[PDB]
Amino acid sequence: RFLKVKNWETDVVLTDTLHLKSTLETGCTEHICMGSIMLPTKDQLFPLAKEFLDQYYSSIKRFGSKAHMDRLEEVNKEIESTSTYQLKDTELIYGAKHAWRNASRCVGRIQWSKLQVFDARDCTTAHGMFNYICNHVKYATNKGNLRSAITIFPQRTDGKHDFRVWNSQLIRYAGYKQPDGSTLGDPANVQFTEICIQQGWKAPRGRFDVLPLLLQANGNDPELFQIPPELVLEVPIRHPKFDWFKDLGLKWYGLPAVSNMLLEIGGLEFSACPFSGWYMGTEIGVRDYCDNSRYNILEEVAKKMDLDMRKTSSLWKDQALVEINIAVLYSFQSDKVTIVDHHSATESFIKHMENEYRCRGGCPADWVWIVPPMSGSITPVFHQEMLNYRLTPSFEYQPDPWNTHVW
Amino acid sequence: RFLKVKNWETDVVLTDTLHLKSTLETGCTEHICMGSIMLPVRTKDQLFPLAKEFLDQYYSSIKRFGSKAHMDRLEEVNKEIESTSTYQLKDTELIYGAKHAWRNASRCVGRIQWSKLQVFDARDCTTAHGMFNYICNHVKYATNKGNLRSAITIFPQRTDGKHDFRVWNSQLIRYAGYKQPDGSTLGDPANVQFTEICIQQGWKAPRGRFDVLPLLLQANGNDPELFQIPPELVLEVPIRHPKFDWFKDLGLKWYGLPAVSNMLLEIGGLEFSACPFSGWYMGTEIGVRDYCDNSRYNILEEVAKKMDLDMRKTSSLWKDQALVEINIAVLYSFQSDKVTIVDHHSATESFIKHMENEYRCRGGCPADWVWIVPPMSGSITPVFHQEMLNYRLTPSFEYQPDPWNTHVWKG
Ligand code: HEM
Ligand code: HEM
Ligand SMILES: CNCCN(C)c1cc(CCc2cc(C)cc(N)n2)cc(C(F)(F)F)c1
Ligand SMILES: CNCCN(C)c1cc(CCc2cc(C)cc(N)n2)cc(C(F)(F)F)c1
Ligand SMILES: C[C@H](O)[C@H](O)[C@H]1CNc2nc(N)[nH]c(=O)c2N1
Ligand SMILES: C[C@H](O)[C@H](O)[C@H]1CNc2nc(N)[nH]c(=O)c2N1
Ligand SMILES: [Zn+2]
Repeated sequence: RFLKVKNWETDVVLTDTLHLKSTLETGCTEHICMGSIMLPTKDQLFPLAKEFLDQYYSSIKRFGSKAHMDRLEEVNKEIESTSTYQLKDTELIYGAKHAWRNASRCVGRIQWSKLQVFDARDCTTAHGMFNYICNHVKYATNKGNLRSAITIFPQRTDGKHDFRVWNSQLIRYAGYKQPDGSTLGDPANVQFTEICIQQGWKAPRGRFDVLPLLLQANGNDPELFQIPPELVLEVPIRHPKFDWFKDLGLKWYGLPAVSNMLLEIGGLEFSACPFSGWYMGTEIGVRDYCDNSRYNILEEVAKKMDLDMRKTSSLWKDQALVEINIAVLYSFQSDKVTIVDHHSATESFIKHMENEYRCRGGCPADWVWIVPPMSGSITPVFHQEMLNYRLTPSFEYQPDPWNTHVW
Repeated sequence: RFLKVKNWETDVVLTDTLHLKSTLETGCTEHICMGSIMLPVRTKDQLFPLAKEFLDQYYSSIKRFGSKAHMDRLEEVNKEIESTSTYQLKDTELIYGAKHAWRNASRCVGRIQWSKLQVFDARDCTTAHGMFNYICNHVKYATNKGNLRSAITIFPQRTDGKHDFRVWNSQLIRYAGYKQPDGSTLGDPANVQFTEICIQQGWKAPRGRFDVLPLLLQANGNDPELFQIPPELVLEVPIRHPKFDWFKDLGLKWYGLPAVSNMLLEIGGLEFSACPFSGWYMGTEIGVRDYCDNSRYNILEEVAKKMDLDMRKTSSLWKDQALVEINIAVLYSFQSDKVTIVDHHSATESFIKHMENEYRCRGGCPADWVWIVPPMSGSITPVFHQEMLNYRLTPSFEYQPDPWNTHVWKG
């Protein structure tokens, strides 16, 4: 019940004691591993609050203090009376940083303690939400010197007054279905893009149109807003060798900002909690650009390189894949926008893992997600055994709002 | 209970019922996933149900379930167990068993070929010399002058655990590794420990970068003995690159026949501790792992220099760039010499089809994503996008500890 993890490249062995604090379930059993599956009350509430306050008060070296006991007491009385409770600013911030710290699929967690937390719990309207989000975007972007941030909207009450950001990311490109039968723009956002139009957006039907925000406040119907274009930092994609690369017409945005997840702290649920950091190059160049059900540009790039696309064994796809990822990195660096390559990032994560094992007794990690989608085994994380388990506070997936929303 | 897997590229959803027949444990719990962990004397008591399950499967496959032939076989095995404490498999059961272990191997991307396996019954073997002869024949047969054929050779099953047949090599053909006094390694760093044993056992090492290791063979629980595979039986491929003429000058070659020889084959509760098996390589095994792992030949740097890449910042992706050209070279060299090999695109695409077919005809296909996804270019292969379910079925191939750690030396 004390578990070891081995790195098969360095022979370093770490002992995991942290998993014994695990609460939630994995989806795996003694008889079946689901490691590759993408998505596997006042009475309920109090022990959750308690579990959280215990780790909060432990973290500040005041476990079993009067102040600790006083807070447990106060929170308990508030639950019994109000059916919920409110987090102190200090607890809110601790919770957000620790939700990030606990995200087993995140390779960038060495940065976890340096998260700018924006308390947006006083927000009451979609306009308010828009304002808070423009401020987030501007702060995180910081003229290209990106800073990690989260903005936290009011917590769920009865599930009928939910705050939700309908976009999956604050900043994404639209996708439309052409009469051609093909797809224009980002195919992953076809359904969302339609909903924008079904709600009144006038799409300029381009290939790289920054989607508008669809914001839902206090359970009400969601509203449309356009992010000030001057706040959306974008990078034209060129190659340091291939002069022709720029004619491909590619560009991407600098700010990865996940906005559809659910933040859980002390049993309290934050359904609207957009957060952002900075890209690892492969996210854009391997997944966004080369995935078959995304921008899927491998073939066109291959042709421009005049590769032998006759047989798979010429590895023409692999060759182009590398150059495309060279270009992304080169373009962001040239425009001074923060980005990290997959080698630096995974090397960072190995140190973080080391630090966590040493200072916390473990680091929950999902190998399937941590190993980059290119060049896997030449990155050190590939040779690193990882233990995956669920800790709270946490970021959780939640259903898309349209399949839920009672208009 | 039914289970759903989704391919996130095609939205093809499949339904697993086969996991219901799963016996062994995974290492995972409701509270922990051990999916990325590499590695997470039987009595009559446990033996007959295992025998019975196997014979029930076999007779179902041949459409003779509940036949007099089926029932008589069960009773025969029952008697043989309770009288002799074990039992012998018919030739037909051994063949079926071996094919199904391969079929059940959740880490093997090459399973589309599982029904075409040449099974060599070496259960009449008694000595290490006999083992060598069988293994020579396996190599000659499987190699087939470059037109590779899958094969497995099966030596006598375990009895009391004190008379085990074992092949001490991890693979039948592998290069020596020698640790030097300065700390550097000559040849394959993965094989240093085994090379040392061989040398200690009396092997005269040539001490080059690509020395084929001798076989170290243990029969009937006796001390192991050394044998040199006839070099004419060892097919090798000099590695060159289709565009880079300096590549040949790196001095690289590799052997054509991948033959795992340290695993344990379990069939109907019987344990076959010596069961070398062989197929043909997927290109990345050599070009990505064998050549480019930091803990193996580790040639990325030398290749990158000769290519004149910007090696100062990793963000030049010089490592990535060199890796591709190396893997291009391996594929080119093998094809040019007409030695069977498959690229990772071709292999993973075939596996997806195999998998889908397995869900339809069998109710599932246990698969270890972590191992199935190739070590370069992950998401441009279709397996990356495929949800998989991992579970353990018998017959199976199992890990066993290295013999030198358990062997009782006779002297
Ligand atoms: C600052 C630099 C950061 C880097 C380099 C980074 C990198 C990554 C990458 C590559 C993934 C895999 C996601 C995918 O492939 O779609 C991921 C997942 C994730 N990250 Fe991070 N991230 C960063 C910041 C953050 C921050 C600031 C938070 C929260 C405050 C966060 C929380 C998460 C969560 C919850 C996931 C899982 C998302 C999912 O399951 O879809 N990350 N990260
Ligand atoms: C015919 C072409 C074949 C191909 C292309 C192939 C491919 C592979 C690859 C790439 C691996 C991962 C190896 C590694 O990364 O260390 C693997 C694993 C495995 N294969 Fe196959 N294989 C083939 C044939 C076979 C045969 C004939 C058998 C048995 C009869 C077999 C049984 C297994 C087993 C048990 C593993 C797991 C090994 C381990 O866990 O270390 N394969 N296969
Ligand atoms: C269910 N929400 C997650 C799914 N989404 C919308 C998502 C999200 C990302 C970004 C993940 C991420 C998040 C952050 C904060 C930083 C960073 N570098 N990367 C990339 C991508 C992808 F794969 F690049 F397309 C998709
Ligand atoms: C502990 N079990 C054996 C581990 N060994 C010695 C082994 C073996 C292989 C060969 C795997 C394989 C086996 C077969 C039958 C076909 C094929 N294409 N590849 C590759 C590799 C590796 F890792 F790719 F180099 C290692
Ligand atoms: C089916 C499989 O789980 C799916 O393709 C996963 C694999 N690993 C991943 N890893 C990351 N970082 N991001 C992803 O979207 C995925 N997708
Ligand atoms: C720790 C991790 O499980 C280990 O590096 C695994 C990853 N996946 C693999 N996949 C294959 N095919 N072969 C391997 O040796 C490994 N090694
Ligand atoms: Zn698992």
